[PDB]
Amino acid sequence: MIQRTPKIQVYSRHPAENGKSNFLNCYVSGFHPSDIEVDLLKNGERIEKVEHSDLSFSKDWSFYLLYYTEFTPTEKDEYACRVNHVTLSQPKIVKWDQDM
Repeated sequence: MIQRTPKIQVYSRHPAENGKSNFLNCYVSGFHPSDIEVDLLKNGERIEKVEHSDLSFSKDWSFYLLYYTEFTPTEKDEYACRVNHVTLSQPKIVKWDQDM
């Protein structure tokens, strides 16, 4: 068996074809086993609607998740990723830095 803790990155992107659109992204990478729970949060509450969730693997024992959706941030709001995995004894919460 092998188990690997995911790396978690949270960041925002505008598609170059429509620069007015802003997306909040969470790249959850290099994890094993594949079983996992991943949420975006706004001021601590779960965002129910996330339009994209794209899973892949490299080696048979290494998975990658891109989880992202359109959003309209303000300076007041705090956004975060919340990840549960068997390698994590407590849910891991990674805050979005608004400059990223």
